[PDB]
Amino acid sequence: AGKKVLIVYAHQEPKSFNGSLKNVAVDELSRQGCTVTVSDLYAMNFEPRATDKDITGTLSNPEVFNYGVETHEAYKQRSLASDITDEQKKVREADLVIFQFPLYWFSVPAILKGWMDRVLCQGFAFDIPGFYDSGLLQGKLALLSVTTGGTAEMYTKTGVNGDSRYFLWPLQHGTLHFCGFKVLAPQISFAPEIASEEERKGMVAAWSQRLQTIWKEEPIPCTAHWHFGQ
Amino acid sequence: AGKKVLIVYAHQEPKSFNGSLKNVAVDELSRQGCTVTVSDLYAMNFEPRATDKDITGTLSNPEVFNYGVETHEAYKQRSLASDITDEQKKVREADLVIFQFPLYWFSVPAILKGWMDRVLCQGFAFDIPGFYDSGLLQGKLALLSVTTGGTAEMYTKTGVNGDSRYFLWPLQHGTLHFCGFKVLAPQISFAPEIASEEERKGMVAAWSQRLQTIWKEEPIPCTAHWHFGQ
Ligand SMILES: Cc1cc2nc3c(=O)[nH]c(=O)nc-3n(C[C@H](O)[C@H](O)[C@H](O)COP(=O)(O)OP(=O)(O)OC[C@H]3O[C@@H](n4cnc5c(N)ncnc54)[C@H](O)[C@@H]3O)c2cc1C
Ligand SMILES: Cc1cc2nc3c(=O)[nH]c(=O)nc-3n(C[C@H](O)[C@H](O)[C@H](O)COP(=O)(O)OP(=O)(O)OC[C@H]3O[C@@H](n4cnc5c(N)ncnc54)[C@H](O)[C@@H]3O)c2cc1C
Ligand SMILES: COc1cccc2c1C(=O)c1c(O)c3c(c(O)c1C2=O)C[C@@](O)(C(=O)CO)C[C@@H]3O[C@H]1C[C@H](N)[C@H](O)[C@H](C)O1
Ligand SMILES: COc1cccc2c1C(=O)c1c(O)c3c(c(O)c1C2=O)C[C@@](O)(C(=O)CO)C[C@@H]3O[C@H]1C[C@H](N)[C@H](O)[C@H](C)O1
Ligand SMILES: [Zn+2]
Ligand SMILES: [Zn+2]
Repeated sequence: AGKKVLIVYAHQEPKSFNGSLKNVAVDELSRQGCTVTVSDLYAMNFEPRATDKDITGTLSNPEVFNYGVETHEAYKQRSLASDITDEQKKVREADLVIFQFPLYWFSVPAILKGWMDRVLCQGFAFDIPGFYDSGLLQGKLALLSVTTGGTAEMYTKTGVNGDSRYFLWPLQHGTLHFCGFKVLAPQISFAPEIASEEERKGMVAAWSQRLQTIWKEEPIPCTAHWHFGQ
Repeated sequence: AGKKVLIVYAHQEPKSFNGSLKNVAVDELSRQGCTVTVSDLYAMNFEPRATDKDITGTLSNPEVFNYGVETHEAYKQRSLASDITDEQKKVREADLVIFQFPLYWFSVPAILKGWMDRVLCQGFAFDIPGFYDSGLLQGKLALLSVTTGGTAEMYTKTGVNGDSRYFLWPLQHGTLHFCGFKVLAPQISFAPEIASEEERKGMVAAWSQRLQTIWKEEPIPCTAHWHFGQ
């Protein structure tokens, strides 16, 4: 069990709850002897915008810019911007990719959305054909570790926000599964801002605890039924 | 009449199918006598990252940075960065906000995600109280005009991508409904890229044609049931 983990981390403040979850991941995975890398997006001033700056070569059509076409061709030619290919190396080497982030509008913060848009390009993360179970990152695991303002009860079928799993669909299925990841069950730390000090440490320790045995876990069945029920 | 429309547009290429949909909207709504404003995020090099540059002057806590709180206060205290307040003014004035974008990872392109993250701050778009039915943008309509790479066949309950309504939930319900918008039926232009000019013109025309009677429309019931039910 010599494993490589990439944590893609998206919080502005090292002393945040997200920051603590990120750090206990690094501590506990390091302790196990795993190889660990963190992409700290805000600290890298990570570029989120999909633009023609992401290709440095001769464009396939320089008069009508098609991001998807130009990045696919640029990946094959190796003329992608280097901040993109630096992240791809990290992914390629990883056995597990953990995403650590606060929920922003039922989704990831824009800086991490940009990571997904720019890094997971055609040719690297998927092809046509070559997606979902035939996606190019098959054999890798991914895991969303999410924090929320709202409560667990708010994130139920009958609660105001609907079930937590509803908002996971575009990320777990439309992105990770599409790229061929197997998806481990999400870690959702609900409403730490509201929680007591003891409840906070508890949530942190539950994460650290889960990580002790993460390599023994099976992935979820990443299906409409899992996310939405019958 | 005197209706005000903001189009928030997220495409790199003026000649794109998205560009054409935005321009038809400008043309037809202008023709009707509406007041029309376009936020061209890519042309504006719109900042998507939520950072402490979003607050001008001195922060409520320069030691430990909490984006939500710092921007809550800054809105209340009129100290938000001008790119944000410029956008908020456009929204405040609008009766209808149309979002025009290609689908990126079952969601909006990161640059548009950044607009939602940074522009729809606490105190402007929502508060305790005032969310969902009572959110601070009540009285306004919102409409998502999405283009996809995938076919309508794939975006069904049993198709590989699941029902298009599944990916609408975080946008329509978690974001737009949450802020008080009444949400018009989405405009989904499926797989323009592989369609014939005959079918493309048809999609553009349905859009122009739909815009003729947009102000007569009923909002969808923006419910978990509308999105996931039978
Ligand atoms: C733009 C935006 C959009 C948002 N959209 C949504 C949304 O759609 N849905 C939703 O539910 N929420 C939403 N939120 C709220 C957001 O998800 C939460 O504020 C976020 O998840 C909280 O995590 P945090 O790291 O920022 O918390 P923090 O405020 O950093 O943490 C809470 C407390 O934990 C303490 N702490 C830190 N380390 C430890 C430690 N190791 N042990 C114990 N305590 C510790 C911190 O000091 C802090 O007091 C949004 C917020 C923003 C800004
Ligand atoms: C990072 C990334 C992530 C993506 N994720 C997804 C995803 O999760 N799911 C998914 O389904 N797809 C996804 N896509 C694909 C994407 O949604 C489609 O490529 C996009 O919607 C195509 O729209 P467009 O405006 O760019 O098309 P274009 O290529 O610009 O347009 C299609 C054709 O219509 C022509 N046209 C333009 N104007 C007119 C007109 N007025 N009348 C007639 N014809 C006209 C254009 O010239 C062009 O030839 C992703 C793409 C990228 C780059
Ligand atoms: C755009 O963000 C959202 C979008 C959709 C839903 C939501 C949110 C959201 O931000 C959010 C919250 O921030 C919070 C909650 C929440 O449900 C949501 C959403 O559902 C739960 C909460 O309000 C309580 O439990 C109150 O007792 C605490 C928390 O607020 C935090 C953040 C601020 N510091 C706030 O002033 C208060 C002190 O606690
Ligand atoms: C990260 O993007 C995605 C994420 C999840 C699902 C999807 C996509 C996606 O991009 C996507 C597509 O781009 C395309 C399709 C699609 O289903 C998806 C997703 O489901 C359908 C398509 O392949 C055909 O209908 C061909 O007959 C055309 C189209 O391909 C685009 C790009 C190809 N390189 C080629 O240029 C083709 C003409 O258009
Ligand atoms: Zn899946
Ligand atoms: Zn709703």
